[PDB]
Amino acid sequence: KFTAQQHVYDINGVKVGGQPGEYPTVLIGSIFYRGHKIVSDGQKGIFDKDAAKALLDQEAELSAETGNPFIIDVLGESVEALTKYVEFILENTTAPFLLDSISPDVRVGALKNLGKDPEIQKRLIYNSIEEHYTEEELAAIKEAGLKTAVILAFSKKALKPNARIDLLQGKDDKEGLIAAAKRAGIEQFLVDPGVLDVASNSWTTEAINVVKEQFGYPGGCAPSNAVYLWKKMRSKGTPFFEVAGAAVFTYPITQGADFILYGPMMNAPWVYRAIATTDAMIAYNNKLTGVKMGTTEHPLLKIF
Amino acid sequence: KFTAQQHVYDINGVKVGGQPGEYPTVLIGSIFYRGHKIVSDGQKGIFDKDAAKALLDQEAELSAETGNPFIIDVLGESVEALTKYVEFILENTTAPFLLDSISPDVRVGALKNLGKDPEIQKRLIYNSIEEHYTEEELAAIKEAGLKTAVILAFSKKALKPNARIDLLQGKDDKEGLIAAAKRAGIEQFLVDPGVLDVASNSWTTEAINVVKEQFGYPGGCAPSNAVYLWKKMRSKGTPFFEVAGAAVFTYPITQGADFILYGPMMNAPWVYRAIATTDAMIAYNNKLTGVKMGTTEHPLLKIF
Repeated sequence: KFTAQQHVYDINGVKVGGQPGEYPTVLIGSIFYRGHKIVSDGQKGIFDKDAAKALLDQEAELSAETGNPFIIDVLGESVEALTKYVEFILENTTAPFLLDSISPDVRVGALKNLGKDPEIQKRLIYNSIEEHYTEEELAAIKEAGLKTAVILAFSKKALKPNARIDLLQGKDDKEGLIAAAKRAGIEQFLVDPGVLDVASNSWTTEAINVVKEQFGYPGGCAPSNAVYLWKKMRSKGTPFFEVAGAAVFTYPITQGADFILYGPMMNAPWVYRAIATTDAMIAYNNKLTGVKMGTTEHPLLKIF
Repeated sequence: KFTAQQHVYDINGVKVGGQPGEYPTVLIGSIFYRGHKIVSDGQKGIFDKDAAKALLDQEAELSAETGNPFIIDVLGESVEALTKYVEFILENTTAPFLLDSISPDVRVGALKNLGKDPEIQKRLIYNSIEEHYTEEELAAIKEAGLKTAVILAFSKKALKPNARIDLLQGKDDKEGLIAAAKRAGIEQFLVDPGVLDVASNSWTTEAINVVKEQFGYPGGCAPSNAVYLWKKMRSKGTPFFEVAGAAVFTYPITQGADFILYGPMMNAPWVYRAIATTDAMIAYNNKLTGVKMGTTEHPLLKIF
């Protein structure tokens, strides 16, 4: 049980945050990522709309089965592509989504195309406010009127948990990522300390714990890239890769994390089954921790 | 970290116990369980010696790969069968093993046959000293000269974690399970607070934390029965059963448990890979806490 009063955000119906066992883990699947084979042209954003819709429908079905809510991680390598992906996701699901690119220019360009739209303001989460933020980026976010952002403490200048908290809260001549987000008009902070590698997921989790202990902001992480780069375990195939990934993805949840970016949406069928299991065991503990479930839509009441 | 100095037992080379991240999880796989296809007659103990050897060799190979030590859970439905099983296990592996049965009289009868053999004293762990222990059971343990036992610190009328203090130490006119074990000459106590169903695994792990925090006895549990009665998951097949099992089996390790009885040995290939992943992340946290690894044979140093 965390020291600080926890912030619980309602992002277009999706509850995220709170004390362990209060709300089920929010699961965030990636679509149109680099090498996603349903995309025929990643520069123009041409993709199989039926295959994309099938992934979105599968997410809704799995969510209804376990009670784990979902936010879609929408990735793009170009302004043209990411704009079209966001348009598709707006029309083909009711779920919130991350506006995601490794390129800040792509995120900013795509956000500019979407203008001032109350549906964008309710559903679009900026991924992310990170160390390389510019005033142009913060101005673009404020102009769009966004209220929720992922705050990413992934930095190879900030390896240890307390160094990642320094990046978040600020230190010396740096305002920090939370202060930067607030200047852009962000009022809701989904804190992702970043995952450097599989073993250091415990450090990521320690950073999540400090965030919930001190600030009460929802904490999560994105360990998929780290798991996929684990050649030794990936080499073993099914089901050895999936159980290893499950151990990595569930670990932060066992230590009280609120959300997981689990990687490609195609992995949702086994990810939901593992995360729902961990959620059910955590919620069963609620009497011992003094926590009350905030919803009846919870794995503990659904998966057995 | 736990306040009490942690008991670390050396059972024929297998280290069990210690502070979180100090020693890898000890994995206890079941053989000759009810319905095990390598047994054709559970009353006479007619079993596939080639298949039994292959499972033991697989366990040795997986242990060598990850660094997770193993103890064999040897189950029998008759005195004749369990005696033959133990004779086979003594000859065909070097691992310690649990003398295990649903029926106390099967365990008692098996000990009479095996006798006060120095190898039995060093490798046989009694499973288990439980609420309903009899004087003839304690006499059989003492006459066999056993030194290590599983203490099933479970009462179907003491479900709160704190109540394990009462079960172990005793209360009112009831002798504690530790006192009972010590009367039978037991010097080393592996505490299993017991598992009712998958969800209650969180109460089992809270009980393990209480025992380690206050007494420092190695703590573990046996969640396999609860998972195998989860027909909604088991009938889904691969990889859904494996990742669900992985979530259940890894959870106690994430809260500082020392051993897991993971059920049928046939599951060892995916259990070792999942548990080793959790062990690695926990040990990497040692770099922040200053807890030192008690061995270089650890998943953190092996699986990447």
